[PDB]
Amino acid sequence: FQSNAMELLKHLSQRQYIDGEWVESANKNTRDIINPYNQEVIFTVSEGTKEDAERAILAARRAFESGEWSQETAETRGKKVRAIADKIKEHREALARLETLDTGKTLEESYADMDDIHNVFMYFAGLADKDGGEMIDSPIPDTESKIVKEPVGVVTQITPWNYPLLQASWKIAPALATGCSLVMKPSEITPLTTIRVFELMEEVGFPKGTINLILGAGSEVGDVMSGHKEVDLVSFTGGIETGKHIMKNAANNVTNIALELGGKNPNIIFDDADFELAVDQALNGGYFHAGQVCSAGSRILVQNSIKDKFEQALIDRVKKIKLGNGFDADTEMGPVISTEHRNKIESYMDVAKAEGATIAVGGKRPDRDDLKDGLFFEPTVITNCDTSMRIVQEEVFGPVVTVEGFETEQEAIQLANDSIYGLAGAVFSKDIGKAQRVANKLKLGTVWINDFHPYFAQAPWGGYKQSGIGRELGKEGLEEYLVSKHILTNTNPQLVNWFSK
Amino acid sequence: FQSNAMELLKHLSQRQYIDGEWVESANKNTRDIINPYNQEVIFTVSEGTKEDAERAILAARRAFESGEWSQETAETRGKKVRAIADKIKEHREALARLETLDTGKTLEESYADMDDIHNVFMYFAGLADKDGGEMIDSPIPDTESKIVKEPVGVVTQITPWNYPLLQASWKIAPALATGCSLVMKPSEITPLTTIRVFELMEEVGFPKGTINLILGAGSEVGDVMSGHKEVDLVSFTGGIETGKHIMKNAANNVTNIALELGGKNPNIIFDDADFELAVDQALNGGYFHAGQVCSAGSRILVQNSIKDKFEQALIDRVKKIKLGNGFDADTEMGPVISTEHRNKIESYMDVAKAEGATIAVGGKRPDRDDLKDGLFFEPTVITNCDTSMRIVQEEVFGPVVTVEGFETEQEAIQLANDSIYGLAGAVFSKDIGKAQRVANKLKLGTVWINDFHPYFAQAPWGGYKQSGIGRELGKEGLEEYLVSKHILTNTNPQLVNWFSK
Amino acid sequence: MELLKHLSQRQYIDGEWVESANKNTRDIINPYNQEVIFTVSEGTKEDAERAILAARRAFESGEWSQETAETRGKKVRAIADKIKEHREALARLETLDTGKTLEESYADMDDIHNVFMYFAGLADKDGGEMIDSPIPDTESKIVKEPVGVVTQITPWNYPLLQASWKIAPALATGCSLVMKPSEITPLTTIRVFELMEEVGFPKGTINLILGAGSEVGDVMSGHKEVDLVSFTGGIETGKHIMKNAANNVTNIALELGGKNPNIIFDDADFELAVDQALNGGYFHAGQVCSAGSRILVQNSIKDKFEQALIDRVKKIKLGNGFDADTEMGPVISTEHRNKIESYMDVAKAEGATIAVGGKRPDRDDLKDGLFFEPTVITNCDTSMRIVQEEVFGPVVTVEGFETEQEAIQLANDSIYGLAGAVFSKDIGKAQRVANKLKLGTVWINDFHPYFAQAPWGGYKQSGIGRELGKEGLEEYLVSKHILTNTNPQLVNWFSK
Amino acid sequence: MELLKHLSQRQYIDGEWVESANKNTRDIINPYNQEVIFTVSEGTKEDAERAILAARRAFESGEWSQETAETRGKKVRAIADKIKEHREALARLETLDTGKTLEESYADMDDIHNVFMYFAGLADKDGGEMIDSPIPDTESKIVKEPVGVVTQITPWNYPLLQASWKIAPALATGCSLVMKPSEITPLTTIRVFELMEEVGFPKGTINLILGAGSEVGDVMSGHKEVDLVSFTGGIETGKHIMKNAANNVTNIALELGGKNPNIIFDDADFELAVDQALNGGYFHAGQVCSAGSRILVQNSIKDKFEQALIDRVKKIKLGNGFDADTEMGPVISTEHRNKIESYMDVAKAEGATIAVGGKRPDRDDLKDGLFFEPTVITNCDTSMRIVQEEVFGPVVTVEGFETEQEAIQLANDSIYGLAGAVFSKDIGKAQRVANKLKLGTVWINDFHPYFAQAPWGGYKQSGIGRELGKEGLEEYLVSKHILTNTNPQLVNWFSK
Ligand code: NA
Ligand code: NA
Ligand code: NA
Ligand code: NA
Ligand code: NA
Ligand code: NA
Ligand code: NA
Ligand code: NA
Repeated sequence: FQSNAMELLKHLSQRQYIDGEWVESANKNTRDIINPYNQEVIFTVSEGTKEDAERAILAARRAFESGEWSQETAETRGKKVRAIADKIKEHREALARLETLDTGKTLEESYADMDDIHNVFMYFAGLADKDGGEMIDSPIPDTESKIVKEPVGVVTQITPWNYPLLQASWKIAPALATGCSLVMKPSEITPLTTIRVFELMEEVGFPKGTINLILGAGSEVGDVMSGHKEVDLVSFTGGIETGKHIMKNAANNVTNIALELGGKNPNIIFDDADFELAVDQALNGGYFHAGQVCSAGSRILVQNSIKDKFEQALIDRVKKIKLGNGFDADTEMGPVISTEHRNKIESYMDVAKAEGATIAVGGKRPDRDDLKDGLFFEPTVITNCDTSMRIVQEEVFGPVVTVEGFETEQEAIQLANDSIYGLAGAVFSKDIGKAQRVANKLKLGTVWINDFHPYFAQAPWGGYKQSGIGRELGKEGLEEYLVSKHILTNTNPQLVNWFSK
Repeated sequence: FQSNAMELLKHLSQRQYIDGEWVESANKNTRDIINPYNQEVIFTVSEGTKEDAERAILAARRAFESGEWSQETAETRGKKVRAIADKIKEHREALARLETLDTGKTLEESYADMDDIHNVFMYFAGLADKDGGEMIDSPIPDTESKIVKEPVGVVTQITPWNYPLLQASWKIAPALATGCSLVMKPSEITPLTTIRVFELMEEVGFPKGTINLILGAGSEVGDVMSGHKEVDLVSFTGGIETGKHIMKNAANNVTNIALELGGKNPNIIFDDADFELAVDQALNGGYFHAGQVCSAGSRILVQNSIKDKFEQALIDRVKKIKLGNGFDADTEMGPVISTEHRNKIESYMDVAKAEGATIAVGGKRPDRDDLKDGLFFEPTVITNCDTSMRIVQEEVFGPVVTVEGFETEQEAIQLANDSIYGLAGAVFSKDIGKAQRVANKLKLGTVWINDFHPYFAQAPWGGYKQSGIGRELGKEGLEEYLVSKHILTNTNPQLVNWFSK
Repeated sequence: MELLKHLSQRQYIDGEWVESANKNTRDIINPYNQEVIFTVSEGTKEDAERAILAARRAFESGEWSQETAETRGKKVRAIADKIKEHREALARLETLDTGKTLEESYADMDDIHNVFMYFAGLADKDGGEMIDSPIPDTESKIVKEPVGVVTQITPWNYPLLQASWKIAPALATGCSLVMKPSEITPLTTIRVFELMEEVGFPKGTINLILGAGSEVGDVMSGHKEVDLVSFTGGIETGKHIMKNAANNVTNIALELGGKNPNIIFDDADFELAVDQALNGGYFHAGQVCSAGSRILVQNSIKDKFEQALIDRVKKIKLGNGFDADTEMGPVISTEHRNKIESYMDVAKAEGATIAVGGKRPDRDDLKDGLFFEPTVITNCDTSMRIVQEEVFGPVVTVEGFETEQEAIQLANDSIYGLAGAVFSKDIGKAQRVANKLKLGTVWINDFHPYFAQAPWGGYKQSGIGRELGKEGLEEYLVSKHILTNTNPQLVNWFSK
Repeated sequence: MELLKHLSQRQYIDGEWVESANKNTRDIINPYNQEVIFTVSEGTKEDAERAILAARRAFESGEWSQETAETRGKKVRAIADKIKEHREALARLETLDTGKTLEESYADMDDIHNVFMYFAGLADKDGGEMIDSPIPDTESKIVKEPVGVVTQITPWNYPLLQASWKIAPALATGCSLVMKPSEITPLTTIRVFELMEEVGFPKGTINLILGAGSEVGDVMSGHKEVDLVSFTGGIETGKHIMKNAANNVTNIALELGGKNPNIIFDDADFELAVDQALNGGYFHAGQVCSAGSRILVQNSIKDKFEQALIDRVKKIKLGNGFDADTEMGPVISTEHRNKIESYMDVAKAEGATIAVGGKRPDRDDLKDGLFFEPTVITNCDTSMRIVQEEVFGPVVTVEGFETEQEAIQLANDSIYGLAGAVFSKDIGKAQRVANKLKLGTVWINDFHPYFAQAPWGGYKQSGIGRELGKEGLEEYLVSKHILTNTNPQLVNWFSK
């Protein structure tokens, strides 16, 4: 099943890309990369050092100052970003396969990511030359005032394992479109598609040092990427505790930060929702990508009048979800990403039971022989819980949902907002007026009305509260990579003569 | 001279303003406030505790959630902000006097601040109802996509002693215009105008808890203001080390931060500049507000061909600068702000000499009997220095300039950018083309061509590098107080049927 | 009424109150009783020519055009405060001149205050753009400048309101203007010009021409020094104005009213729909731009709806706008009332039914005024002239529809495209309908609202351009692309 | 030239290549030698009527108008790539039809590629706005919709370039269009329509009408189903078009050329100014929209400047646009050349001096073509018809000025307002001048540049509206304010 993807690795680079060259780690260290479907070592790549990271940041600064890219016309930068987009489409099949091999998600999930990635690059390619800044009506006579937008500078970018190429395209596109130099480091356990995308960008051609790729989770590599004085912006997508640590580091040089740290996304279902649609979308929110996608709906809030019927209907569908190899077209859910992540998920099951919650279905590794070698976990539904519980307040980022009941509209909103997170959520009801009222009160970066999962390049994505700082995608996403400069010219300068002559 | 201002204090409140009430500190502690012209204790105000700060933040959260202000129409919020602006103008004389009394700057400097403050409020009042968000052309058929702008939420705001009411208006105006609730804490040594502005805002009328005022530098008050979980944005203007500490704290709850930490602002003078203008503006950049204003030009870069002549002409003017009471119309420069700040300035003079720099004039406290009781420091020019020196790389924020020579345009730019700062700077030359080239290469939030000092509400202000994060003033400043929410409605929802039925 | 003893009677040209160049005057009438209440100057085309040339001179001097946007904003705001300050008197004068109820005039005054305040705050918010030039070593900018000299012609229904929509952005942007209100309703406009002089503007920046003199209209639309002609009024006059503006390739902005549909589905809040159908049809005797004369109601509830509407129409209280009990005043003039009567003759000839009203009220206290009964025409169809043509009177037609699709097809079957409503508790549907209607403004479960924050204007024959909002400000600006080559090199295309 | 054996000869209406309804045709000429090179259909007003009704039907079906903006963008991009792909052939065909040098045609092709690519990227970037409503419990939005059906008339100087300026935004926004190129220069337009069919659009979304048939122009400007008429060409035709559009209150966008000043101060880079004065006057034989026929030079260097310019003008190499040595081709047609000759007769009658040129070249190889010598007219003034009127030919006038102020006053003394330049090493001054010029585009130390990223169009009689940039996109959109009352309450104004 996976052997065609295994073939691709025969030609994939194993090294870092620093300052126009594929290089090993300064100490020759390496890391084994695994396929989560069978836990087999499938590739070995360089494990970079903090000096490698250092050298990349300084190369990115040197290229920035040269102006080769930063002072290129916006139109031409747009054409190059478009050329990356065209590469993604041209190598769509291989890229989708490489992503399924590395992360375990189904091939159709990977193809959908490859479509999004193409559109992300294409969107930024188009936006690149559309806004150079503003002319201001100066309140001072005989002055000309303008705001010019410049690339922010050297940017470090840390991407997560869920999921590599898609989140990388969110950061890379705007950075290249605006003229920044970047240093990217993907998750130590999933570097395959990122290494491939760097090979393709190298084919498109960028001046030396504009793009650099650091691999691994080496000692203090993160520190250097978040704390180096030549960095102007650190953009991190991943876990909350690392995110916080990254921000503390960025403070040492008063460096701009952008964070996206996941969330406990609510899926609110009223008793006047289209029922079968809500059940369908509750499965999709809970179990696409094994519940590991950023948009996952792990917190179901359902109105008390239909709660029992919704629970039975959901549980009945969950038992039919097909687990298996992501390359097998019959598979509906692949495995979770690592031993460590599967272990955290298991332990949250113990906490659930101990707290009084009911594991209504799932909650364990599956039996079947073809899944035994893999990092599989059964899709899980947890009932009879409430907001005071750890399993409701803490995000597990696995194929697991909790179900809480609510009596009124006001209670739904209150419960949905009762979390430290604020990334995304949905409201299901045929009463659109009501759904709009709810949407307006939810503290969430994105709200879906009668849908679940949609994100796209045209609109910004990001969190309120502990889910993040800043936005990716849209004009706002482009803005994270820009800095504003006010240039004021006194066209008729006269002596002030404040001080005695 | 100062007795009319002393009269105003007879009716000024001495307390904090928390949740619609003027209150003492929870432990009844107080702090003596000084006039830097004579070091006399002129007022005693409450010294708040961390619990006071806590209570204000929670009151601000409660008011935010009630919607009284946050859900008010933008137009009406604009009218109230306009009403504050009108108060400032109506009480312009008293406010200017109170500011000269507290900070020591000349009365004309204070009147100019009062004009700026009126225009800041008036600008935000006008901008308040001009942008509600965007409609997006959704890439998904039968979806409606919109971005709605909401107030960011609870905001804490820490203002500096240089200078109180002006920097406070930069933060307050956009916060009220967008519908946020705020908690402000001015510098412990200059709370007078801030207390007055709160009395005036109370007259305009805001729902209980929308605005709160905390006084002092109490134990952990800053920590609570920067680290409390109910805060959505911390905005701090002040010293670099406190700024960094504030950001590290804000990270504990992944809270948005906005910082403005001063700079080492360059004033580049070419040999084809209008000479007398450049000398005049070099004095203004170096010595307005005793060199303590955010826009101060402490780093003069002058072309080698006119360096000796520029130095003599500058030194000759510096000896004529009139020091004195800020209420005496003859005064051209008042005192520095505190014993501590004057001490730091003295010690930088020792470091200058030890490093080999020449104190060409000034560098000490003045003799005169009418200045003896005050915190006066002579306007100072430091020659024969270079970029490698601490006195050139570190900002003193006093009435002191350094003079370095440069041979070429390329050297001017290089030297000007050779600092950890990036707030503001100027270029003087009759060759406008050249001045534009230089302006485009300087890493600075604001660049003046043939001028020095101008900031205004219509344009954003803030720093590159260690001078800050974010912007104040302009549409950008308003944006710091807003959060974006993507609402996506599927107008024709259909079952996805990904999972087996 | 005492107000009139202090009000000027002259034109305002180049900083001076002046009579007509031939001393001609015109009598102004109170439609409530047809009494002459004031006499004002009736300008000549030479007066109009003189104001245009003055506006142009002031514009060129730069005193207003080169003033800082912030300061222009502060003066527009001072005008707004003067409106609020003189709110009562202004309301009374509008009611005297136009006949609408005192309450209608108060609401106008509140709107006018907000219109001026909106543009005052917008004045200094956009100077243009910096462009990222595709040519290396070039700087590219777009500067927004005031469009220049602007002529403004306002209608009689909301004289002061429509005036503020034009005056506010013109002043905010730095243009010089020449305004001419409806010849039958100049009072509040004269008064607002007094208020403006109190604020103080450079000579020629604002000018007021009065009347309907011979070729005054033509000079305002066809003079070569005009950069923009802004007209709100009748479609025939509008077309003529645009043809004239064409002689100098002059920018035009037109608002020509419309045949505005009121769509009522059977799942609408029934009582609400009846209430809003009345409001749509009869606020200001149906002479307001946002009036909903074309009612479309779903067949399932058509009979119930017609009966309820008609029963309510019979209770509408006609009377003096100054009396607290009046719910609808008289129509504006003899000619307009005659037009409304002609339109009733067309309805009859086409075979429609006058379910109620259709004539002048009989009552004694109403005898002397220009009153017309609120009227409902039933049993008509889209092919009839009374459905296709707008009368701008206290009259509504009622047609039925079977489906959503049929309601859209009928509502879009007219030459107009200004505004309309959809009433339905199914918000999903109301939105589908609103996205398909060719109207500048669509209301979902409401009727009439307009405000400074959002643009207003028509698709199709209801206009060209927009007023209010940022788009409204933009009619008064022009873009200039200044491109600077920072490293100019010889091209050497032609042999040396 | 071989290219022509494969090129269509018909119109393109409602997804089909069709002849004229009366089978009439017209002969197309190569201005280099006046040979008939192709024969195409000559449409009737009925054909035009049919395309409009087809564009309207397709627009209403929603196949293109309701397609996602992102997908519309991708198809506009595929058109752009087809331009680059067929760059050589297209350049050769433009040169064949218009006579300009192969190098001029290549630059056009590069520009056209960038125009399409710009709008392709702009398509999905702005859907409208959310408004913060001043009314509580209301949601207010402004949705931007395609304007509808658009008629587009392009000129003969840059047929394909001017076509791309109109086609690109129309397609990007979702409009349906009907285009009619200049009757004497249809070749590249026909070819671009073939390219578009290869990309594939819904039937009726694009339509091509050919010729100058009787009342074809009038139907394109006056038909009631048109929402926007976009015309680039002569000022008289433009005015007539606007008067016609007025009959249905139709939006107009006009670009009518101009009398573009080239201002040369005595502190300009002298050699640069001479070089750019030549370029401004004689690129495309001075028939391009951005041509600088009116030279204003400071008196201090006027004599030196005139002599240098004239000496260079004598060396300009006229010839076949396909030969690498040619620097200027022939003028477009017999009529236009005759107009240029008439204008030389006016210069003489007014007493001006033909310093050089002013007639047809005498040489053998040029005998058969529509050649006109590059010409310089000296000793003229602003009061003369030759200074005030534009000929769009290879001719420039030279006038002197004493001061900055006098240069501004002279440059603005014309009925036009399209583009101009200022040359001076004193950038401060050049900027003062540029801010005072009433021109849509001002170049500082350059001449000619225009690009997709910035708007282009005229003040005064040079146009209404703008093309290129965001403002260009906006002519093809219309705003709709949808206001939703989320808590509707009865008003109860009328007694229950
Ligand atoms: Na892996
Ligand atoms: Na946050
Ligand atoms: Na003090
Ligand atoms: Na920074
Ligand atoms: Na009516
Ligand atoms: Na129209
Ligand atoms: Na010409
Ligand atoms: Na015009």
